[PDB]
Amino acid sequence: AKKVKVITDPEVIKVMLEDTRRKILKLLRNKEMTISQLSEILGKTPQTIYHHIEKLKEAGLVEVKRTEMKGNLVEKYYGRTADVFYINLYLGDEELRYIARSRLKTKIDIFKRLGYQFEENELLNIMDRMSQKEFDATVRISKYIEEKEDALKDFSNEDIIHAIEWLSTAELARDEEYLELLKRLGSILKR
Amino acid sequence: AKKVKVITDPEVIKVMLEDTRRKILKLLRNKEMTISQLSEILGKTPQTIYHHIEKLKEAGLVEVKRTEMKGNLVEKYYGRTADVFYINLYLGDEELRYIARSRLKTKIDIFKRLGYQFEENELLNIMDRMSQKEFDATVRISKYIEEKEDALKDFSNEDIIHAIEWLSTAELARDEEYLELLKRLGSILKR
Repeated sequence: AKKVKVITDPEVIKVMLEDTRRKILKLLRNKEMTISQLSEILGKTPQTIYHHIEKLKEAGLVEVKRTEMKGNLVEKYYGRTADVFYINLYLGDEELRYIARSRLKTKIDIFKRLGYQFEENELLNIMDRMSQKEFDATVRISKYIEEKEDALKDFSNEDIIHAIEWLSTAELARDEEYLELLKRLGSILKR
Repeated sequence: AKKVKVITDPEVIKVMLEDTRRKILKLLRNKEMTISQLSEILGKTPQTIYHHIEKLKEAGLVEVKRTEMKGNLVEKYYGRTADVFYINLYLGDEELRYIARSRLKTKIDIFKRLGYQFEENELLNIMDRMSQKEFDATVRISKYIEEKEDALKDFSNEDIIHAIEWLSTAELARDEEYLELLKRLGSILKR
């Protein structure tokens, strides 16, 4: 809706994950901005930002909120189409699966690079299985939220987000498999 | 250091938690900015932002990175003193404890307000006990990070943050009490 949105379209998700588009989206939570504004904040040139915004626009993640004539240039003000986005990273898309596998592996680089000794295979498998469940659960409780927005009219987004965490964590605390995955992780990620 | 910092000074922490100061800090991760810039983004007037910056400055959370003469006004550019801050919310300070109790209670409002039926006491106690451990653990693995920054020279902060999550989660997966708290939460936060 407006406070919360769960994206399951793989294509759009793939668009959202772009490092910079994520940043644009993050910043847009403050207020609707122009390409010029984003650009001065993000450290990216207007041309580059103009394109990112186009992808975001088509992914339906942002829309023109109004168009202002700022001097000799008419700029469009962009806003997010929902205060918060939740993505289904494990909704059967192969490429999304590898993207997730990649992100998780990066982390695994960090581990070993921090003096963490382990068998990267059992480990990645656990990261993934745990993360798959964390995403499905967060997708689960936020779905319910999308339909209970009127009821939240009196709360900020930072708190809604944190609320979804708990609920999500409670959802997880009820999966025997999850607790097993959790423990293995305990055993695995030495130090 | 520069990539990561664990704050345990209660006073400064209390300063960081101010809704707007958090936002200023969040935004400063992008680039060092002036009071004028923050103000145009945050939707707060320059006078109000000038003061927040003062608290942040004295809390050592931000410093003047350089001073630029922008026309008829000489502005200071502010930067965070560390890419990421980690706070010890449960470091024995009474007021910090209640602050935490408050935040958690807000969430509990959300729950019941979302059709979640339960005994707010056993619940808050669990939120707190779980959260106390989550903070101590994140404080624990990030401490080690503060001392391993050279090794991370090749990683972004979003990934470091996510790395600390796992490690932190693994730390948690090894506390029998935590797993018990986790389960209770599962039982408690119905739906």
